[PDB]
Amino acid sequence: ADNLAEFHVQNQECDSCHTPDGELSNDSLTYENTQCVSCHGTLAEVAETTKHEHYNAHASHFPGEVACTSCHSAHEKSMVYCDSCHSFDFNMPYAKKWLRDEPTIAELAKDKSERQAALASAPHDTVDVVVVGSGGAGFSAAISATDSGAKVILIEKEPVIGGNAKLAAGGMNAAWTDQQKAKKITDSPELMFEDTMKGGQNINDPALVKVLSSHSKDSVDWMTAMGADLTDVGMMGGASVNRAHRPTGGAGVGAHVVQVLYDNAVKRNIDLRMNTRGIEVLKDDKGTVKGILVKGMYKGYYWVKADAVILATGGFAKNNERVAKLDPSLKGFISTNQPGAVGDGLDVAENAGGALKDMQYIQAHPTLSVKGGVMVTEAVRGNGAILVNREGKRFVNEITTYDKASAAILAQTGKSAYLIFDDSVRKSLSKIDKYIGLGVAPTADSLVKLGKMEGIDGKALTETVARYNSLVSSGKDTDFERPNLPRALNEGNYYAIEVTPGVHHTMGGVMIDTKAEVMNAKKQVIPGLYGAGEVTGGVHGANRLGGNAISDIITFGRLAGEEAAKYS
Ligand SMILES: Cc1cc2nc3c(=O)[nH]c(=O)nc-3n(C[C@H](O)[C@@H](O)[C@@H](O)COP(=O)(O)OP(=O)(O)OC[C@H]3O[C@@H](n4cnc5c(N)ncnc54)[C@H](O)[C@@H]3O)c2cc1C
Ligand code: HEM
Ligand code: HEM
Ligand code: HEM
Ligand code: HEM
Ligand SMILES: O=C(O)/C=C/C(=O)O
Ligand code: NA
Repeated sequence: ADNLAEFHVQNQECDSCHTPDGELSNDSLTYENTQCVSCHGTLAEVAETTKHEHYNAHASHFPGEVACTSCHSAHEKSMVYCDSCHSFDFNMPYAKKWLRDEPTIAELAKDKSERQAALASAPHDTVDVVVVGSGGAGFSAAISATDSGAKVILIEKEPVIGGNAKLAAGGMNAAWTDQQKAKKITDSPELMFEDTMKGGQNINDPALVKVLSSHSKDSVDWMTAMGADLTDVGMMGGASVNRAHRPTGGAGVGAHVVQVLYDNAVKRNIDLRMNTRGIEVLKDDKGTVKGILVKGMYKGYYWVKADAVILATGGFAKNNERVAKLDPSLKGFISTNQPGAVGDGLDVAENAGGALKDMQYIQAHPTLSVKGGVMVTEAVRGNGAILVNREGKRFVNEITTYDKASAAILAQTGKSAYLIFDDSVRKSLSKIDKYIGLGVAPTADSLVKLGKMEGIDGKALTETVARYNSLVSSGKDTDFERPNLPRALNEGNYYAIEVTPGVHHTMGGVMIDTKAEVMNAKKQVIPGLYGAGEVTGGVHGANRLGGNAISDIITFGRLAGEEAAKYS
């Protein structure tokens, strides 16, 4: 067979997969995926038949209920979504190589000729608020709005939910929480505010950072009441005390939070539409929002009439062409992001009259695995790992800022360095087991042997670890001044992870005020238009701190949803 439908129709009728009239049920292909499940079982049941020792196409870290048509199309060959970050050995039937080629918003001007017909028709739906983007900010705002009494529609252009939020690991920053108090930490919303401004080089909009620190415990309490586990509190760079919240034992904060928000949206019956891209905010004759034109992958262009639109589309760190224009030093780098984090949400905000700010500030994460091509959390350093170069020595404060850590790593022999840790660090952060499972953390029972495997000077590494361990025991790093030294590297075996920088987060974006209202260049509010999460600029200034983006999306998403509901 040349394609999946053709293979099944050898022994089955069209209506084994299609509705009685033959029309696609909707852009999520809800009915059609229920039929695949009907015969093959759920994703978990299919996963029992495709087991590999350390990976499985049908059992991954993605949260929510991943549709089969996310990877299996029927009438044409299709792509494995995992290939957008990994290169596992797969043999999916009727596959084609991963290639993302999505027209820009500007390029969709070519469809003028179908857009006008859509716009001339009656609205397909009439609701109170449309939320664009199913990352942390967008689910947070959809739930908030709905909880406040508004009818919402939540769209996602991708076939799967979660954006980049689902990939987060290190934590959700908050201060003065009950979770901190249980671990015996002393903190406050004023120290979180202070750490943040200093980390953002004082470019941050102070009124936005105040909302960030003052709503942070609240956001943590909100998530926990919805079912989240945020009781592990670790340390991340540039924080004066531990404040990075995550699930028990140090699992990834990201996939967990997005799974909780999806489960909660599903319980409120929120209208969630996959493969549906927001294209153009529609305004009436006095410039206030009246709706949005969307492009459904399977059903074409239609418009939704609504009083408010909340853009929660994330950043543009996957778009290296746009990144390179703004920061030529990052051209050619690999990204840590999902394939659709390209900035089209910014283009929608601009066409509507919204202004942008801080666009030149782009953050590179210092430690991508050279071997796996994926981020390795800064929490591995926060829980005690050191960085060593090929000569077997320390060369930087490992919990310094992302900008300084990336430059120091790049300055080393080979433009990369190695994370080095033991079983005491490994056991303190369960996320480390995921790196071991990926195959990217070689191990040996002595540093001499470990350096010999990885090409690190073995006897100098042995001396380096002995010297760091005596600094830990003393309480002060006089070589690099790392201010937190939580454990000696001396229990069980040793591990090394080869690491190097990659493009990660865009701190600039659309201009919002403290109610998350989008403004134009004259600082005038555009009525009915909201912005929340990494699509906005002004929260993180010139350098975001680890853990502060998950705090930002929950807080600002929640608030945009409440204000849109009230505006109405
Ligand atoms: C690998 C990784 C790990 C991270 N770890 C952490 C952490 O531990 N702590 C932390 O503080 N930060 C962390 N960050 C940053 C953090 O995850 C975020 O900045 C991201 O979660 C922001 O969430 P968001 O909701 O604003 O956007 P996203 O979660 O990216 O979601 C936005 C969504 O909008 C959808 N969309 C975009 N444009 C449109 C359009 N036109 N039409 C329809 N849908 C649209 C996108 O496809 C996407 O799904 C991490 C980021 C990455 C990549
Ligand atoms: C779009 C929906 C579906 C998806 C994604 C899907 C997935 C697949 C795939 C990947 C294969 C292997 C093809 C090959 O080996 O070349 C397959 C085969 C098969 N499918 Fe489907 N399927 C779908 C719908 C259905 C439905 C509705 C039925 C039953 C009426 C069905 C029953 C089968 C059977 C019987 C086989 C052959 C092997 C077996 O005995 O399980 N599938 N399917
Ligand atoms: C001869 C039998 C079939 C006919 C005439 C038929 C008809 C169609 C048509 C006309 C479309 C596009 C409609 C639109 O764009 O609005 C479509 C798409 C689709 N069909 Fe079929 N279909 C058949 C068999 C199947 C089978 C066997 C499956 C699953 C195994 C299936 C699953 C789908 C899905 C999932 C889509 C969405 C697009 C895609 O994945 O290709 N159909 N079908
Ligand atoms: C419940 C939903 C799904 C169904 C029913 C389905 C169906 C199937 C079937 C019947 C096979 C053939 C393997 C076998 O059992 O011999 C298969 C293989 C495969 N599917 Fe799916 N699939 C689903 C979802 C997905 C998703 C969401 C992805 C990607 C994220 C995906 C990617 C693959 C890959 C890569 C293979 C080949 C596996 C390997 O070489 O290990 N599938 N699928
Ligand atoms: C259904 C699709 C995917 C599958 C089956 C898959 C599979 C895996 C596997 C086997 C690992 C090793 C640890 C573990 O067992 O969980 C892993 C880790 C990882 N993957 Fe994926 N992957 C998928 C898609 C993606 C995509 C598209 C991205 C980036 C957007 C990504 C980012 C990562 C990261 C950052 C890690 C490191 C450990 C962590 O943060 O948990 N994965 N993945
Ligand atoms: O887990 C990490 O390394 C990333 C955290 C962040 O970007 O806030
Ligand atoms: Na931003």
